[PDB]
Amino acid sequence: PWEECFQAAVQLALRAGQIIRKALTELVTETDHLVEDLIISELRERFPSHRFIAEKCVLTHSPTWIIDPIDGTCNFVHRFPTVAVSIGFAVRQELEFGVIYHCTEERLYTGRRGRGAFCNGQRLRVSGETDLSKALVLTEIGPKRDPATLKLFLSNMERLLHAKAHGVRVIGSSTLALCHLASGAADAYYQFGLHCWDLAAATVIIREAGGIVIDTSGGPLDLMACRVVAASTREMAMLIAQALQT
Amino acid sequence: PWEECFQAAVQLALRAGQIIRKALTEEKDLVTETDHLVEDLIISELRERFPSHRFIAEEAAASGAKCVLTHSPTWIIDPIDGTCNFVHRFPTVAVSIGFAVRQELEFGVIYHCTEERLYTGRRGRGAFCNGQRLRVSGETDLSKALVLTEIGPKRDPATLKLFLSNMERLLHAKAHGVRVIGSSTLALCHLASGAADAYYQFGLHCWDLAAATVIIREAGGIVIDTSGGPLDLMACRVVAASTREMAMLIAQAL
Repeated sequence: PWEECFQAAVQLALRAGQIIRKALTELVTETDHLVEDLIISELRERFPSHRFIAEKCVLTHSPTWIIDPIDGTCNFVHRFPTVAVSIGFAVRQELEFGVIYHCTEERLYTGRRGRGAFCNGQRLRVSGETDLSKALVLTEIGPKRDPATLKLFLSNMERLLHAKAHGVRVIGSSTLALCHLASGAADAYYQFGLHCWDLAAATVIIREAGGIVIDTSGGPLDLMACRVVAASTREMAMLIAQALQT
Repeated sequence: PWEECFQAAVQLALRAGQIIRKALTEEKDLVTETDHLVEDLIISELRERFPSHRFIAEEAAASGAKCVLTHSPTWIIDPIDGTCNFVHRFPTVAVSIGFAVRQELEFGVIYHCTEERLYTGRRGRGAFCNGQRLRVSGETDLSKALVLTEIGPKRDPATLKLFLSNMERLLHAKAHGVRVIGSSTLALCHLASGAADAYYQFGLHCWDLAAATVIIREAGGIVIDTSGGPLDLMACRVVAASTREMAMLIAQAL
């Protein structure tokens, strides 16, 4: 539930980052197995009693690892400079810490329960924006392409865009987009259809940076809902959830 | 019409890059003033070294006359592209300097301030990013294409309605992924290197387009009007892709 685990995640995220950073000098799903294996093996061997969630999202009370070997897979393929590795750790059914490493830009985001968030030694702090017409909002599209999810994506985009959002961004990485929020580079984030291993780690760092993470409904976060609404402030969060729908 | 100017462009792009890089490391506009500083910096030197060259920038050409490019050697400049990103410290902002002669886009220089990426293109001489020959993906299958776009500066019920539509259209076209980064010059430079397959936008100023156009061209890509037609610096819109087919499929997508 602490230190040796965190230290292990930081060194795993960095090693994983290197094999990824290299893979980016060309259907290569082999780099995905390469990372998830070098991680689950190490983590398992060093902590045999721990559980693992990675690519159902059921969180128990025992120490477990939520893991996203490679977030930003479509970016990875087209060599769009935005891919990350995510490692989150939970215990007693609550998020203890998260580690997200931006492979190309070499940025190590890390957060820990009650110890704050940090990107490469610097302390992260959310924007504090409350006004929606002054907000930069980020959002992605699930891996799905069915007319339904697409219908929802454009509608929320439309609704949110109606409420006078200052701007929207789609970068192909929910974990990396969440990190921008933690640091204040963005004011809010929203998505339907994102697996828990993408928001687990990120939530811990956003909470420690002063922001909030809740369900798209407005209620608390539900790691089984495959959804989320994170923002700089509660006023911001609730205003986003309001504008959303379905 | 050549070298001595390209050299000046690179120098300035870098100088401006520094200034906005240093600025980004502070925060409570600061943006409005920096934009002024940078432009003053770039324009006043260029006007001083080449007092007979023409200038097409945001401040200049504020007359309503869009992108009236004569045959004289003229500079198409965008001090800071991504001013909203700059305001929120979102790391995707650039400086773009383009050069036209004989009514033709000669060279372009786009600098990614934070990531220190210097993209350049010179007619008939290729495109580079930090000394690295660039080349477009040559993807022809819209089905497996990364498509980038931006919302114009405007936010009137009209531009928005168009925006959702076009996005819906491209999505119905079964386009792989879509990206929106807050910077058309930078998005375009991505298409120049292959990191993306296509781009499109309605309501974008031509100064954001000049330098990037030279760059995509010297990279094997194609830049055209959204209506399938040849590029038109006055129609404040464009479609760019890795292949002519991709481009055709994009504009076809109405």
